[PDB]
Amino acid sequence: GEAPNQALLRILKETEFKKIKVLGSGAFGTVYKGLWIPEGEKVKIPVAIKETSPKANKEILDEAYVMASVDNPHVCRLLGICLTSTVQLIMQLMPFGCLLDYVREHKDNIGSQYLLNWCVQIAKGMNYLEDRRLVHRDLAARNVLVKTPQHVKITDFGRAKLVPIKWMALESILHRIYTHQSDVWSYGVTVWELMTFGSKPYDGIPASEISSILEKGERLPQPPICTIDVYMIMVKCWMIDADSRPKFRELIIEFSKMARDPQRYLVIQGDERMHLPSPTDSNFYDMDDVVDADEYLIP
Ligand SMILES: */C=C\C(=O)Nc1cccc(Nc2nc(Nc3ccc(N4CCN(C)CC4)cc3)nc3ccc(F)cc23)c1
Repeated sequence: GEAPNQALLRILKETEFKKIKVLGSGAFGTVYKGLWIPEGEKVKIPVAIKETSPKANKEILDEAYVMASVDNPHVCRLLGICLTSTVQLIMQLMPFGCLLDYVREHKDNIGSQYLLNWCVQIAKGMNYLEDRRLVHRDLAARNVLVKTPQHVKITDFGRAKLVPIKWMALESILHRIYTHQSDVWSYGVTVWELMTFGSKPYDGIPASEISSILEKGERLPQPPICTIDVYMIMVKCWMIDADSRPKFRELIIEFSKMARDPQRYLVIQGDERMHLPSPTDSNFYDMDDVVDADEYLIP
């Protein structure tokens, strides 16, 4: 019929890793920063540890099912699960948190190159999720994580298949339809979020009123930094006719083209001399034996 999913599900021992602090909590479950030390490998790998009704455990083993079945540079890396009283997912730690916060906090140091290259990196993320016939159904700036400033990854597959009203297509809102082309829409809102530096979309309109405002032809405005070239590309994602919207494959191409002359398509004051932390900086980075998950492959 179709192709067998021969992904592997690593079961880790609650002793093979240690929690360091908490990163955040607030949904009958918590995220720690920790370290995972494969028994006998002489490596230390930084992780995020996500963590008991009977429903709860089935819903998280489903997330894990899916993360287990992805490998892309722009899709959060799932390392394994640990079968404590509570099921917990061990994921590659993403140090700079999520992009939505990142752009608010560092607003005044983000250059057009950074914006355009995040835009590319998510088009790749999602073009891959499409390659894998996967529909995210909750792409937003909140659900992209920052490994380095130069490298972001998509996460929260709590909704992925094969509610956040202000992010979703028309046909989604009205007929519960979801496609890779429903996902292209949210890609467009997500990008508006970056261009506006973490502004809130439709800031003021209760989601009850959203659907009709769209039915009128009204959409999200043109970020000030945005040339018409970029804002045009936002807009094509927001056609009602979903086959007119662009393909992640074509979104990669178009942002990659702009990321050759970023100053020509995004206009930021003093865009010129804007630095963000970097892996070739001495600050960035005990710490003995530490490897990135993205360099720790099959045991
Ligand atoms: C924008 C939405 C949002 O807030 N996401 C979010 C908040 C807390 C925790 C997680 N999950 C998560 N976090 C991280 N890395 C992370 C979280 C928080 C912080 N800040 C920085 C400074 N102070 C100390 C407060 C904490 C930094 C870094 N990484 C991952 C990696 C994988 C994963 F599945 C979840 C994850 C999200």
